[PDB]
Amino acid sequence: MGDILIVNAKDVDEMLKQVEILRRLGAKQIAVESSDWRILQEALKKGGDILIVNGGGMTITFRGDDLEALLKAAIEMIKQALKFGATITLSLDGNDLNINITGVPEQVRKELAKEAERLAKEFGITVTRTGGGDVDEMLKQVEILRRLGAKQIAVESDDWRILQE
Amino acid sequence: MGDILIVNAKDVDEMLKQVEILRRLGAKQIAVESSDWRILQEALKKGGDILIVNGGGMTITFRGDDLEALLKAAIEMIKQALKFGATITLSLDGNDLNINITGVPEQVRKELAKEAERLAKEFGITVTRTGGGDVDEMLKQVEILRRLGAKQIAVESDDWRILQEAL
Ligand SMILES: [Ca+2]
Repeated sequence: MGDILIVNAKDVDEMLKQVEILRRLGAKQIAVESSDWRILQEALKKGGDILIVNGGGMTITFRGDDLEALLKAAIEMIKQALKFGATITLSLDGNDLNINITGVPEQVRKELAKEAERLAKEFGITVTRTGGGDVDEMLKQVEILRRLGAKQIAVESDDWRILQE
Repeated sequence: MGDILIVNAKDVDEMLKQVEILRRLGAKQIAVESSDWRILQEALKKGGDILIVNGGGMTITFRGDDLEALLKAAIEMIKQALKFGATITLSLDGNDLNINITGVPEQVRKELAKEAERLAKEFGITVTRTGGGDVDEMLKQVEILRRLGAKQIAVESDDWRILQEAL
């Protein structure tokens, strides 16, 4: 119970179902959090009171057809990231193994980014990471939500010291 | 740049630093999110406008002295959790290896919990559930936040089909 109920969903249909359950129970302030801009745009059109943007950390994505190679490189990334005190968030989306690193300064996210490149070609997979270009993309997608008529938008980050830059 | 800025921190000092940076940049609505109740209580005393409770999924914690045994138990938990489509969040805090599992229904959180118990025996470490599946404890900690003077509280979950009992 609380003043604001936040639905965290990576599936757009499951997001709608939980918003309907909370709205039918009388919840006045339902928020929807997702790293998927389409889920946030769908929550705006279907009943979301607040839209929460996930703009924290750095996401490393290993891609490959051999699952015993994506995990092999992900485990070494986890072991080294935990040794720096980072928080690691993993999900497997098709052939994409997404790894989000939070809780470490920008100097350590680059160390892990350079190790991810070394782990990619060492196991024959591909690596991609997020950068400053995603910040510009974030402000643009936020303005697309404002122009679609979003009244309350929240932006979440683990490090507002670098994000202000 | 949005109406609400949310500080997600697991370190109390880093939380205070980022709230101070945003307040001096003119942010009118600063929120603080943490799975640590003390960080939420410290953000309330700092002047946080919104406290976000993490009430989603299930948190299992491996404890032990051999780090390459907390890891290997965590690695096997990741392998099976990914086979269910789950999102896995890990952090290493002292001798505690915290594993949070979201995006899966109640029957899968139970099965992974029983596998964590089976993996703790195979590697000689201890596993406990340090979060999730205890709505009364969550509600009581929320009521401690109101009585300390929290005027805006947010509760976050990936599974309101089960958490609707809190309402
Ligand atoms: Ca959140």
